[PDB]
Amino acid sequence: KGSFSNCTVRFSGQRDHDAVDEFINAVETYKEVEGISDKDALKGLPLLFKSIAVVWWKGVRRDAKTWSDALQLLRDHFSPTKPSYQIYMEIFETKQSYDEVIDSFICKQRALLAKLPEGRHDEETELDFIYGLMQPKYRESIPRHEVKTFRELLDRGRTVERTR
Amino acid sequence: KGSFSNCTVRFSGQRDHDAVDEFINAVETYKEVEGISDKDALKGLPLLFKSIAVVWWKGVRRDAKTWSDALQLLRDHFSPTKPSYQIYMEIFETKQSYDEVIDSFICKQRALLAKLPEGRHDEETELDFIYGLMQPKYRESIPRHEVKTFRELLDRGRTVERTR
Amino acid sequence: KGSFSNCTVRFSGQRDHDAVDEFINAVETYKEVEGISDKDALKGLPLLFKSIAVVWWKGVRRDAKTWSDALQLLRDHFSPTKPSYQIYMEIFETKQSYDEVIDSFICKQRALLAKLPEGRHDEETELDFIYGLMQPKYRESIPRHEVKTFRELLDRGRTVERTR
Amino acid sequence: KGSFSNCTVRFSGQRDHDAVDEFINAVETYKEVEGISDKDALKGLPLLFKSIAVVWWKGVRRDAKTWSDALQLLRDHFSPTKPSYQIYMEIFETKQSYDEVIDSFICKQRALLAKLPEGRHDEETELDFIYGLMQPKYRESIPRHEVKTFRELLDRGRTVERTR
Amino acid sequence: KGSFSNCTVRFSGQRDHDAVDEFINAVETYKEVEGISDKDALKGLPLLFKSIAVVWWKGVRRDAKTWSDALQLLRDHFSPTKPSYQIYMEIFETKQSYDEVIDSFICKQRALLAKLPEGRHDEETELDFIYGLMQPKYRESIPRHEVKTFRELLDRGRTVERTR
Repeated sequence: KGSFSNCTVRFSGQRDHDAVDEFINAVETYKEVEGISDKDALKGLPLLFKSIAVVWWKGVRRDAKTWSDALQLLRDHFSPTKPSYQIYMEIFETKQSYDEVIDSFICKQRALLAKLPEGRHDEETELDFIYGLMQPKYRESIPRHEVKTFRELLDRGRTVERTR
Repeated sequence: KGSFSNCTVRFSGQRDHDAVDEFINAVETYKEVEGISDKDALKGLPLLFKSIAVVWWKGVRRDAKTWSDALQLLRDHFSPTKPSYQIYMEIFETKQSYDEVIDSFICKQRALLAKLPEGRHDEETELDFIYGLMQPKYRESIPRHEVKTFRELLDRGRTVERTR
Repeated sequence: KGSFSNCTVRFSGQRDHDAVDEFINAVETYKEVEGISDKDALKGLPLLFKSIAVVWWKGVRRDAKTWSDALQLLRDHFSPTKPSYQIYMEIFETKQSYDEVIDSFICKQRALLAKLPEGRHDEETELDFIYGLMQPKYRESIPRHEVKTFRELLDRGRTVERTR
Repeated sequence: KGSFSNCTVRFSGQRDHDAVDEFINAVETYKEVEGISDKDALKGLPLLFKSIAVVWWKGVRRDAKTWSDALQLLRDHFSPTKPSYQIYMEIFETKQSYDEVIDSFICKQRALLAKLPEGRHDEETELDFIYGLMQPKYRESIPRHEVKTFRELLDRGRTVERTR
Repeated sequence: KGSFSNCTVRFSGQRDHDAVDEFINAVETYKEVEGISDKDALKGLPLLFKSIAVVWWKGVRRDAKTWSDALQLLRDHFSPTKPSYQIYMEIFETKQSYDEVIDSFICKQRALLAKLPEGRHDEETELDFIYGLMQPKYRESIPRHEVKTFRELLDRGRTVERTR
C-alpha cells in the first residue's frame, strides 16, 4: 500500500538526541506497520528530508547500501553519543524546583538515564539515584525502603499531589 | 483500509482534562468507524505522539499489553482525576458575568459537572445547582418550578436573548 | 469510499451565521458527492469538532437519532435566527462608502436579505430596497425603471467601473 | 478515482488577475489529469470555496448549468478585464530599476502583455515594446537588430549577468 | 497509483541553488518511486507551482515537449550556474568561526565544492583545499598526511569534540 508517499514527520538537523530518536523510531515503526520491503524503503528516503539534511544526503549517497547501515549512519552523523561523566554531571546539576509536576520530572530523568550503556544499573540503584533530588513537599511523607519499584513512587506521588 | 496512517489529531501533554478527553474520544471513535482490530491498533500508537509524550512512550512501552490497558494508562498518567471538594468549590467561585451568551455558560458548567462520580445526582438537583448563579437579566422573567428539564432552560433563555 | 476520514473544514463555535451555514452546506454537499448512507454518517460526526464544540457534543449525544435531527440541532444551538426588525434596521444603517467595489456590496447585501422568511418579497421590491443606498458615483448614470432584473444592475455597474 | 475530494488550492476573492487565472488553470488542469466527467464536476464545486466567495455561491447557484458557463461566470464576476489604454499606460510607467534580475522583469512584462486581445501584435513589435525600458547595464553591450526572437534576449542577458 | 495528485514539496522562484536542486531531486525521485510514465508526467506539472513561477509557466508552455527538456529548462531559467572564479573566491572568504560544529562546516563546504565541473579534482586535493581553513581547536591534535580519505577527518573530529 504505497512506499513512503507523504507524511507529517520530517527531519531537519536540529542536533539533539530527542528529536533524532523520535524521528528514527517513528520511521522504523511506520515501516513495520505498513509492511514495506527493505530494498523498496531506501529508494524513498529523500522524500523525508527538507532542510540542510538534503544537502547532506546529496553527498553521502554512495556510502549507504542497506537500510540498517543508513539508519546507523543517520544516528552517527547527528546524535553525538555523549560520554558518561557529562551525563553523571548533568543529573546532579538541576534539582526539582517548586511548583512542578512529578510526571514531567520523572519522564525527563528517565530519558536522561537511558543514555548510559545498557546493563550497567539495576532498578534499585536507579531509584536511589533519583531519590536524592526531590522537593521537601514530597520527602516529608514517603520515606525510603517502602517504595520498591519505580511505579510506586509515582503512585504515591499522585496521592500527595491531589491532597495538597 | 489502513491502520492509523496519518491524521490531524495528535497529543502533546498539555495536562488538562478537556484536551485529553477529546483526544481519547476521537481516537476511540476513529477505531470504531474504520474497523481496526485490537491487536493491530497497538502497533500504530507511536504514530500519534509528537512531543514530550513520545519520550514518555519510550519508557513505559513494556507496561502495556492490551488496548484498554494502554488507554486507561494514558488516562491515568495525565488526567489527574481531581477530588470532589475542589469541584464543588470551583462551581461556586465564578458567577455569570454580564454580556455572555447562555449556551457557553451551560456547556461549560455541564462539562464541569461531568467530573463527579456517576449516579450521585439526579436531573432536578442538577438544575437546582445551576439556577443560583445566573444574571438578573434572565432571572427576572423565568421563575423556578416552571422549567422541569434541562432543555427548557435553554429554550426559554434563547427567547429572552432575542427579545433584549 | 470511506466515511468522513479527514478533511480541512472543521467547526469551532464562532457564533456567526456565515461560518455555520458554510460548514453545514459543505458537509451536506460532501455527503451527497461521496455517497454515504445516513446511518453511517452519524457515527463519524465527532471527527470534525476540534474546540469547545466537542465538549458540547459530549453532553448532547443522547438527543440525536437521525442525521436531519442532528443537523437541525446544530443549526438551533448556534445560529440564533435573529428577528425581522433587527435585519430591517441593519440594512439601512451602513451606506456604501466611497472606493468600494460593487460586487462585494451586492453579495453582502444579498446574504443579508436571505435571512428573512422565504416568500415574503419579490425581485422588484428586493431591488427597490437596495437602490436607495448606493453612491452618487453610480446613481448619476443609470436611472430607475431601466434595470428590471438583479443581474443588469451588476452588468451596468461593471461598465461604469471600467470607465472611471 | 474520486471527484474533488480535498486539495490545497482554494479561492478566496482577492480581486486580482494572477490569482484568479492561476486557480482556474490549476482546476481545469486537475480535471483533465484525473479524468472527471462534466456532470460530476459541478456537484463538487462548493468544496473549494472557503471565504466571502461561498456566500457568493449561495446566491448565484441557480444561474449555472454547465461547467463552461460556471467557469466563465467565475471569470466574469472577479477578473474585471481591464481596457487597453490602462495596460498601455501601465507598461510605460515603471522602468527597470537597478539591481534586479532579468528573468523576473521579462516574466512580469510578458504576463502584462498577455492581457491585450489576441492577434493584435507580432513577436517583433512585442520585443520592440520591451526594448525601450531596460537599464544601461544591459543596453551597452547588446544592440538592436541582432536579437530576432524573444529567447535570445534572455540568452544574452544571462551572459552579461554572469560576467558583471 | 495516481499521477502527481498532491504533495507538500512545491516551488516558488526563490533564486538559489539549494532549493532548486532539492525540488528537482525530490520530484525526479518521486517519479521513479511511484512509477509514472514520461508522457503522463508532463500533464501534471502545473499542479506544483504556486507563485510567480506559474505565471512563468503560462508563457513558456509551448517550448517544452519532453520531460528532460522541461527539467533542463527549469534548471536553466533559475539556477544561474555561476562561473569558477567566484566559487574559488567564495571558498577562501569565510573561515571557520569558533563554537561551530564540524559536520555543518563539512557538509556546507562539500555542497559548495560540488558546483565545479566534474572530473577536475581528486579526493586528495579536495581535502587539501579544506584543510587550510579550520580552527586551531582541531589543528593542534590531528596533523596532515595521517588522514587519507574524507571520512577519517570527521571520524577524528568527532573524537576531539566529545573530549573538549
